[PDB]
Amino acid sequence: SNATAQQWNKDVVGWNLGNEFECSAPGQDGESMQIGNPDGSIHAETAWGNPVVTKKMIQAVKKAGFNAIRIPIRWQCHITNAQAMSIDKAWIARIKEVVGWCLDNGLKVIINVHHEKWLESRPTYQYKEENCQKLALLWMNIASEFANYDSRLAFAGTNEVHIRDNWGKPTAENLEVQNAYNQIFVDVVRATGGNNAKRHLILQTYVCNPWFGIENGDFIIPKDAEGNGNNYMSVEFHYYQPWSYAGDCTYDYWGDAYKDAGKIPADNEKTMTDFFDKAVNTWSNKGLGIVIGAWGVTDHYKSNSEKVHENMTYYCKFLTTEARKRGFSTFVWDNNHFGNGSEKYGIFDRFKSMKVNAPWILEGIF
Ligand SMILES: OC[C@H]1O[C@@H](O[C@H]2[C@H](O)[C@@H](O)[C@H](O[C@H]3[C@H](O)[C@@H](O)[C@H](O)O[C@@H]3CO)O[C@@H]2CO)[C@H](O)[C@@H](O)[C@@H]1O
Ligand SMILES: OC[C@H]1O[C@@H](O[C@H]2[C@H](O)[C@@H](O)[C@H](O[C@H]3[C@H](O)[C@@H](O)[C@H](O)O[C@@H]3CO)O[C@@H]2CO)[C@H](O)[C@@H](O)[C@@H]1O
Repeated sequence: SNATAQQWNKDVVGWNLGNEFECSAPGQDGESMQIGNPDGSIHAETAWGNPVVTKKMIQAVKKAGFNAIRIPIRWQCHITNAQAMSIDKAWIARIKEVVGWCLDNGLKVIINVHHEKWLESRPTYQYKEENCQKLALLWMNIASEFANYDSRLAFAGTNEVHIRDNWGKPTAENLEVQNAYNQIFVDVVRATGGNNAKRHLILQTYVCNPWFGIENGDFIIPKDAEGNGNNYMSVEFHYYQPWSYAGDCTYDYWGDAYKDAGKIPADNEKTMTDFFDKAVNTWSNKGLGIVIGAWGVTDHYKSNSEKVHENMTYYCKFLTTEARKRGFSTFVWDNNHFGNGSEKYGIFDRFKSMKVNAPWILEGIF
């Protein structure tokens, strides 16, 4: 009925329904900050080249072993009225259909506000008043539409807030605005009462980089509703680390265990568990949940695919299990892209009956 953040997160190893409901409107620039409802936008789940989601696809993520699905959702091209941030009824009905598929199959769900560029790209004093008013109206409508779902459904308020093409440390200005987003989100969802009084709410660090929130109280823990304390909130970050493995393909190998295979980044097993410990001390020990809302290693190999895919299996095992035994939930990124380079995070092929074209990832977890 009312699970706490830490209860909800416990043993949750999940999966992202990536590049589906967070696509920009058909034929629109993904960086665009425009709010409206272009014709055809109801079909935007195919705009980036992935299929219409079906029940069978959800069921295959279950059967693989996962127990939660995070659903990224863009809202800005589904707004019937930009002043009030009203949401296209058919878009809501479509989201509920997919959420219902997950819940009917014993999956926990995260729904969020993802690639919402009028919010993510303008964390500045100039746009604060407008972004805050619009975030409130948007979440007022989302929270009210999903008020009657039980606690298996959590809300994450935003995704990666940052100035465009800028992945560095926020300014004081950027931090002030983005922390204000998290507070507004909490206030608005709690003010709809009902099952939202104690629904698991997920808050983000700046650009979902843990290092931009873990120091100096950079990340501000919001004031929740009276008596809730911190027990019904989590801190979310994304953990594509070290970015040299996993991200930009500088190294093909990771860990002291695989030093004999090739060259490895300085960040090893210890730098990871050190960090996880530091997130326990900063946040968990205060009663907050910890959600790793995105992680993964992009499929990339110079020479010896076997040896690289084995090290990837060990990376996936080490990350999931070390997170799990500290009470974190994990959600692996999947964009349904396969190959050898950047942004090759596909696990299942969504065009071929959900066939597992990356068994080495699924060997790492599970
Ligand atoms: O190929 C189809 C479209 O791809 C777009 O890039 C997306 C990537 O495919 C997707 O893997 C990436 O996922 C992000 C995720 O959204 C973010 O929250 C997380 O923290 O990191 C992941 C890895 O970067 O999202 C991007 C969208 O920004 C192209 O931008 C698009 O042109 C193309 O049609
Ligand atoms: O939308 C794709 C864009 O991706 C950019 O790469 C950034 C990643 O999206 C982001 O996840 C990563 O965050 C790293 C951080 O850089 C690193 O210091 C730390 O160790 O881990 C963080 C999370 O794992 O940052 C990179 C950029 O530094 C591309 O740079 C961009 O071209 C592309 O459009």
